[PDB]
Amino acid sequence: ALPDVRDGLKPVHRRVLFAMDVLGNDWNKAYKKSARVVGDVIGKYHPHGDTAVYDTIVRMAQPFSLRYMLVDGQGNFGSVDGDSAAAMRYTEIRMSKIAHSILADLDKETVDFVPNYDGTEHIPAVMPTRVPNLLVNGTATNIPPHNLTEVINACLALIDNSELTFEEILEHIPGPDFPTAGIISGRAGIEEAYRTGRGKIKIRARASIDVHETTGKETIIVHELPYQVNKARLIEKMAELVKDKRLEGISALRDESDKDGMRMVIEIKRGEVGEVVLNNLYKLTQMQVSFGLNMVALTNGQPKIFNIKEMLEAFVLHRREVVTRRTIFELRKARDRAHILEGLSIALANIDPIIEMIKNSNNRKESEEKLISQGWELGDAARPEWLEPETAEQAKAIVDLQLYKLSGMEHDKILSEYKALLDLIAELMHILATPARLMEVICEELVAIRDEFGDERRTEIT
Amino acid sequence: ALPDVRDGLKPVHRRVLFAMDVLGNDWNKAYKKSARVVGDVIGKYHPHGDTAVYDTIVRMAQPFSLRYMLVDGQGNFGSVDGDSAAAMRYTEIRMSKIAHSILADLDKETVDFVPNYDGTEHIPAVMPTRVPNLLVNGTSATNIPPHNLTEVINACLALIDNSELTFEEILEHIPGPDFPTAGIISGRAGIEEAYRTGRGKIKIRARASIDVGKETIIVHELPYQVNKARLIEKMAELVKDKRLEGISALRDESDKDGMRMVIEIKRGEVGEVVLNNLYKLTQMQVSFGLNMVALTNGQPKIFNIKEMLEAFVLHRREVVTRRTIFELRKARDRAHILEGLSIALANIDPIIEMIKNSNNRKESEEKLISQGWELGDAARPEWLEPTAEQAKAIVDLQLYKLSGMEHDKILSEYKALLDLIAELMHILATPARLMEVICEELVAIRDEFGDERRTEIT
Repeated sequence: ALPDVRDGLKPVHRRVLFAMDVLGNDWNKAYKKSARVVGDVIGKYHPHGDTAVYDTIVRMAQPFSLRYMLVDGQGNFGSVDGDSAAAMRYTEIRMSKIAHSILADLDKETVDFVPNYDGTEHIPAVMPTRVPNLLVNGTATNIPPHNLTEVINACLALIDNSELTFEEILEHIPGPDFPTAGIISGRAGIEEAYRTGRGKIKIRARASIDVHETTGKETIIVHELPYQVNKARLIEKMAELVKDKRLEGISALRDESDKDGMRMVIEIKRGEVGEVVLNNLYKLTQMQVSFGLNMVALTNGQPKIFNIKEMLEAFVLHRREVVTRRTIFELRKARDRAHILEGLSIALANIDPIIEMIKNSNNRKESEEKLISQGWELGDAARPEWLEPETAEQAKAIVDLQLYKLSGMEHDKILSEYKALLDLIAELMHILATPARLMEVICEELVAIRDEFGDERRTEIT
Repeated sequence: ALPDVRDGLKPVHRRVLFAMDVLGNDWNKAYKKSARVVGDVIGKYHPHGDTAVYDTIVRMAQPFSLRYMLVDGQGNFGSVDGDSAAAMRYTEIRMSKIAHSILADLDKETVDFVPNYDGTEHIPAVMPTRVPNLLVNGTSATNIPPHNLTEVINACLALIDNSELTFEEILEHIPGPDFPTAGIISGRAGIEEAYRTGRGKIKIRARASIDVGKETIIVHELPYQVNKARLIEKMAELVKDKRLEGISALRDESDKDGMRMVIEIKRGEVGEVVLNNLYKLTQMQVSFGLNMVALTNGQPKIFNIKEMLEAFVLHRREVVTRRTIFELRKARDRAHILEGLSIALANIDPIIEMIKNSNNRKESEEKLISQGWELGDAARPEWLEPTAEQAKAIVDLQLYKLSGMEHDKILSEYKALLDLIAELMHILATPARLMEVICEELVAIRDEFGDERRTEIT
């Protein structure tokens, strides 16, 4: 499968995340065992028995895999050395802070829900992301990760001026940014893939030469490797090139890497040239690789090659749709709550005669009719739309009202809210009526996420 | 692992049934996909990418596996011919009726719960089973064969009327196992040795008839646990290598409604002798080693049948006593709220006024427990001095409850709850009255689930 261009996810990815959201498996709350989440996924959404689900969980918690993890996990989840994560019975998991911004407003009829494999539960067909995840974590296809700050910037620049040229896009996004860092060098390959959808670049490892102060001996220290390069396979390919005399000048190889940092160690035979050895390392091993940017995603059920402006367009169109649906929904809800409070405020303004008719009725069904059949004394854009020019719904709210509601501040609470709901409806319609207030809301959301999640660039571009 | 001697279940058995009960997968309601149950078990009570769980589920639903099925399934769950079940995403499940009887009163603090693999969830250590599942459904080391529910229940009634019940008297109610697959047992000594000791060996024959024109052997039922497909092919190998006598042909004409293995006899050469070399060279006859072991306080143990009935009845003594303690305590509290609700009513209009005249709910309450109203013993909760709680039930009572017949139902319930706590006391104080309730229960499952003996003992 291919991921959706709007939220950047594949079906299994959403099923996992939605499951964690339904479980209250939040970033503030206590970690839950991975098994638990795998259980609800298999149970309600991916009825299979594989390790697709677990692998998906594992992949989303690896900092060397995602430029912005979606899963905050504790325990053994593998390494750049390619070792495996421990069993689902032994890893703890929970959503990451940024993952919630991808699920924001799921409860406000923002995206279409579909039925699950048996028709007893439903799943969003797409996430209401405030984050341009597809570009940011990257993803036939081969889209590399990017920097959240740069992408939001392009997004803002794009809302302020839709005629944005590719050249301007590049001032904002100079190129990819891997979680793994490194150095990109294929500068025209970047623009190539941005205007076209297809390009090829060179990713190089970061390395420095130390000179031992007393022996003058040289050592090369590899700090950063290119995206996806297995560190241990790389030291093996290196040991080999030394064995076959295909790589001269090295007297010793060691990994001294940590849970805290990478430290590959390549000793330089006395007299040989550090720089030259480094240059030969870059020609014979995965110290250097090619990356083919081939940017395909599903737009409206179909594979498509995208240029970078289109990717930015898709994300922004999707934000217009989610914010619009969100506001439609909030306005319907506010009118329904306003209608019930109103019905309770005249009820509370004459609570004593209201007391009988409850006394004089022989069941609850019939109590109510004495309220829809007699007409009450007292003491518009806020009317629900399902509401006829003249109800049962209100009487349910009175007849089912708790005795303690007559209390002084309760009364005052059910009418400040009522009153506050009338400002809400007013505010809500401005936003829907006015294209500008709406884009303004979208712009504050983008600035908000850029503020909370924006970070430095990691990969250097030469 | 071994099964608990009280409910006859192993941890996963119990973990699976508890999941279905919690999930509302009742014998009554719509079938759920097995995968919904499997996933719940794995995530909440048994974290393994095994098939132990799905496997536990399929076995519980095979009429040929269990004498009294614990799961009612729809879809392909295998067959006596050895087919696999269909995948868990295609098969449907629900607890069988008798299953609710093994779980009855898990809601009334009858059994000790316990932490699951992490904290976060709790699960029963045993089921409050009104069914002696250990014997009735048996267990597979350990190797306890199934038995007839009607026979075991009677062995229990008898044990209740006389705890000096002899082994000899037990044999009259339970002459031996009763497999879901019928068949014929031979060798009574094995049965008596095993019942008295915990270890015995018996022989289990298929039931076949010989039709007398030549002769043909018709097999109607096979010994327990033998695969029909493996068997016919075994017979075919024997006749093809000429290691087995006068058989002109063999067909399996078994269908949805019953078994019919047919073996035709060459021409004379007599079927009574072919049947015999057939019992001797194939799974037409198999032997069964009774080894009745189970846990009791942890720790395996070899049990004699009397000890098994004693364990089950004793467990019923504990469950019912606790269930009654719970009901009594629960009925005192409920009755204490309804008596209040009744004094708030028929003294209402004034009550209205208090909540009226208060800037809060906590203060409405306080002026309920700072008044003595007007009106209009062994039924009182034990934390009650000679009420605040009753007034929480007032302050939060819904307006429509001041209605004519809502008014009559809190009063009716009150009264009816007074007779129930009285009955509840009679049972807790009188040992004999408690044993009556147990007998009433055994008779009840026996009348609903007891059935005809299937296996013949010779």
